[PDB]
Amino acid sequence: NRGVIVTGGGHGIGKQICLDFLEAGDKVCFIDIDEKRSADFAKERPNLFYFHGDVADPLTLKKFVEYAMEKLQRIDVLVNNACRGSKGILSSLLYEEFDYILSVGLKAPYELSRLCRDELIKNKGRIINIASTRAFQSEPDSEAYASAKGGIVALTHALAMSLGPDVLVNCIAPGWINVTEFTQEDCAAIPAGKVGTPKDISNMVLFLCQQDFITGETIIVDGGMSKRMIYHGDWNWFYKID
Amino acid sequence: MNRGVIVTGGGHGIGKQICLDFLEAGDKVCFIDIDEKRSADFAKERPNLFYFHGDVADPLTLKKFVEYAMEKLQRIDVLVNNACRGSKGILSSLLYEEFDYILSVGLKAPYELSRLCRDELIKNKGRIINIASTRAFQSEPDSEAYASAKGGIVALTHALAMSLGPDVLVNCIAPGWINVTEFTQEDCAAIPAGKVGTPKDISNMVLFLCQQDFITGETIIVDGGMSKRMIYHGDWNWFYKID
Amino acid sequence: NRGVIVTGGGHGIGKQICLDFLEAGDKVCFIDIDEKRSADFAKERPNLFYFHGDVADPLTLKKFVEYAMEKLQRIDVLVNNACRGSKGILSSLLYEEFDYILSVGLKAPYELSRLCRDELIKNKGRIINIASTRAFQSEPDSEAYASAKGGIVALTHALAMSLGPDVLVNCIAPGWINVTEFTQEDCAAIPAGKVGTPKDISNMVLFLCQQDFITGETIIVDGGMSKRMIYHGDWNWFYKID
Amino acid sequence: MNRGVIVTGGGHGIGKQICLDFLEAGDKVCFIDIDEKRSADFAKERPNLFYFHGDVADPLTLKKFVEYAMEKLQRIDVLVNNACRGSKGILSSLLYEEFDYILSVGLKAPYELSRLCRDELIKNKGRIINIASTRAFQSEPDSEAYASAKGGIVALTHALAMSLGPDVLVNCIAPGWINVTEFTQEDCAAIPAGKVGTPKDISNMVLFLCQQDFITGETIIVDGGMSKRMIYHGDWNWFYKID
Ligand code: NA
Ligand code: NA
Ligand code: NA
Ligand code: NA
Repeated sequence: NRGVIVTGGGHGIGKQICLDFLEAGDKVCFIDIDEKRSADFAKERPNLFYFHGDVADPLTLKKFVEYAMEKLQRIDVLVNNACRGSKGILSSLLYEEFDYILSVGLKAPYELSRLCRDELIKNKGRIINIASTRAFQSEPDSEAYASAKGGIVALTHALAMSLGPDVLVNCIAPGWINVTEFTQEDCAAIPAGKVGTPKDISNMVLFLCQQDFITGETIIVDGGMSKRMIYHGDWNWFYKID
Repeated sequence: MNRGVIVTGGGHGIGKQICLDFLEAGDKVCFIDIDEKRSADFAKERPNLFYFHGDVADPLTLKKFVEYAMEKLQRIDVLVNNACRGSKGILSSLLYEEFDYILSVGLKAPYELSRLCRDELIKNKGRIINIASTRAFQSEPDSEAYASAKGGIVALTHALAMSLGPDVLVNCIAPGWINVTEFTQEDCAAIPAGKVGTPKDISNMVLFLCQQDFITGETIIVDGGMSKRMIYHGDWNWFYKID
Repeated sequence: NRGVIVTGGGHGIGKQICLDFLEAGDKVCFIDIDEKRSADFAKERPNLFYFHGDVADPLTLKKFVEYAMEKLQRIDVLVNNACRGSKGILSSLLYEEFDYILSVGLKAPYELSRLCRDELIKNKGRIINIASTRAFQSEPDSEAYASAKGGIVALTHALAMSLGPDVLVNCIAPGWINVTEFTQEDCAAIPAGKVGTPKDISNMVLFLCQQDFITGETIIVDGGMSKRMIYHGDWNWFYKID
Repeated sequence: MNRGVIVTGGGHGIGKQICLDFLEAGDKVCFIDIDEKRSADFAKERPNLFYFHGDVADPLTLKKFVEYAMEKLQRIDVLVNNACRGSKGILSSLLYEEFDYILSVGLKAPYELSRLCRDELIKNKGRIINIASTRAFQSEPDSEAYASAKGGIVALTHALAMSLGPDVLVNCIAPGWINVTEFTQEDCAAIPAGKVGTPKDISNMVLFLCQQDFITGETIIVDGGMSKRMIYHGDWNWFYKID
């Protein structure tokens, strides 16, 4: 019986989150940059509404929220999900492209939260932000993605402290989620022994929305990878110089 | 049967609710607890709930408990390490032996029960859930013993996860203020979520984690947002008073 | 003997960092938005050069780096410091103003690092980012500041992983630093029993620049405040409903 | 005299270098260490350096050590808790008593020495520095005992800081790979900072922290960036090999 808005809803983790809310009995409105896949996803699913647009554009965010209000009539849950990867300093990623990554991954979650503020407060709703374990550890050439994801982890506790007790706000930080065959080493290198699936994330989204004593938190869902201490030559790991 | 579940501190509070939740889920549960009367009462006329009276501080008792559990459950799928005992610390000049006792119940017992159950949990592709506290990460004065045990169990969690993966997944929940026994308007309002926690908040998370297969090594804070609230005297409704 | 560039150098923490590097024997070029105070700071200090401009503007960042290269002839250390506070969601801080806070506090550190990349690599230099304990805990209405500071903490490890081993990159997260009389309660509430000073931060900046086995790290310098567990009615703390 | 400094594990490695650094700073240093020969040699013909032979695992020994230190130093200004002993864990089925012994040296000793020195440190407005490990925060397999002790000492750090502030400030350093005894090209390149750590990297941080007055309760990672490197098999030069 909830109205749920989801960003990045036409594929991967976002798609599975939309499906899981539909299955829970909710109505879902999602925004996504790819019209074809998104229209198809929504087709012949009467409680699933698609809005085509780029979350990088603030005016689009306002029109998206207006559209969702027209279709859902109420907003109980906002899920901020933005998958776009990027390069960084080793690629000399230009200022404008770094900024764009921030627009999609950090400005949009703020602005959608701001647009939906009163409605979520009134409905005693929930905000769920999807980050990444890249907020906390880095591979080389990841500056833009790292910056957006670190920012959304902090934004999560900021929003939680602003909007509590009426709105609870939490973050999930996925590791490697298959959104598209893997080698034996690919799977065995992860402590949990498998690659993640969008359902591992969506199960956590739905669970967190039903809790009432968790707010401000970021939960890591990465099969234990970030907790594995790795030194060259020890416990099956090796570094190669090119 | 479904799962065989062992729980420490099962006769009261959080441990009691975790036991009940696993029973409702269809499992068989064996718990250890230091208080015979309350625990025997809890298990009475509940055929899938078995009580073992003992102190987890004693390693011989831990071995006897696991043996008892295997007799009653015939399999062990989930181990829940829960130890509530609070203590004092350096301002109270808490003695060495008393500090050690808190470590025995809060840190040694979870390790030893994991070790005793190792092969069984691996065989059954089971789960270990450790209950810590937000006191692992921030402190009030005179909390050294509790802090040390809880910080230890948070680290033990990722150690066990790295040792026992992929067959056993191991995670930790760090509760804040959970009501285990009337609160003022300020009591509830001071917590960002605006309520005091309940044992169901924790047990719900235990049962959920046991069903996940891509979370291991993690500690999840369940404290109504309290640890995330920045607090400075005189700002945003908080004030410090000098005695 | 180092060339050091510092942002926000005309006041507060930035000012003290500039002074400490001058005292260490270095040449320092700083950017700052307030011409009068900054020109005065640089006056009759021949190894201290001031560049007036807004770090929010990428073209200004390029001209600043060009100016510093002309005056210093080499860049060994980059210190990213941006003090500007802001409101947040409870004030309904507009998208553009949230973005501006990100420009100064997150885009600028990236872009200056990018502009200085080759020079810092060549000189085996150091980047020091100044964040805040607000990256990790929040008061209400802090979304913009939280987002920028969380982003810079993550940017720190991203840059460290990209630029190691040649450039080491670390972050300091100050708590309450006096940059402008306090009550007995003000001071006693902080576990260390005092309010911080810009020298507490600058001492850490200079120390970190001399280390060679610390990279990617954020060090909290807040007198222990973030580590104090606080519940209403316990250990001398009290919450008041208005 | 200047400061009176007590250091555990002072006869070798990191502890040895910390002792030397305090001596060079003009202080008097008393250390305890389990190896009599190497420690007596270290103290020989260094009048401001005093050695006490003993096992920090023994609480009676800890009390005797502090008494000895007060006799030789006449004041205690700085306590440095350092304990290097590695151990095995659950995959080795490390027994209860051996797990406990690691806790005794790594977690109980720092608490008890802080307690024994409490009034003296408060009077002198002193410092406690705890040496942990990045193994408090991430794990390799079979590390349960070391992880538990190091996680415990990181939490103990903020507990002591909250108890003893504002008079005593208390901080922790978490070293990564420190050479305490020839490395391959891959050994050094795998670390983001491109070198193996040295005991001076740690001692420099100890002496620096003792001089700060607005840092307390904190753990600083000194590991060349290793814990911050995200590593996935097959990407960015790292590979996992199945036995
Ligand atoms: Na539809
Ligand atoms: Na029964
Ligand atoms: Na000048
Ligand atoms: Na001597």
